Amino acid sequence: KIRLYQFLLDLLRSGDMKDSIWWVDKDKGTFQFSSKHKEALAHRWGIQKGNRKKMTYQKMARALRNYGKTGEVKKVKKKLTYQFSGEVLGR
DNA sequence: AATAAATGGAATGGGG
DNA sequence: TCCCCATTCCATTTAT
Repeated sequence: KIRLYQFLLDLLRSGDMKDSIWWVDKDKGTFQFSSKHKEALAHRWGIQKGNRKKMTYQKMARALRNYGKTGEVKKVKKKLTYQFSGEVLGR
């Protein structure tokens, strides 16, 4: 099964949900979600995973928070903005 | 207040 | 057994 950070990186690479997520500074790996259109992206994550309940942005962001310590994704001090690690970006 | 976002502990569920 | 990689639930705090 695909990991959440890889799902998000793949979306950014494909441009399939450009109104829900975008690079802010792609060289640094910073990206941001749409305030108004993030829920459609969260729904897609839950469906891809086959989860029991409907996925929400809040639950997706709760999973993103768990990457902070291991480092794959960190929260940036702007709203709805995160940053991939260099290791994630290279792979 | 209404609306949104953030913080994050804890219980529960996946697939080895 | 017990870690992986989340998902789900819930209470609380901050937004300037």
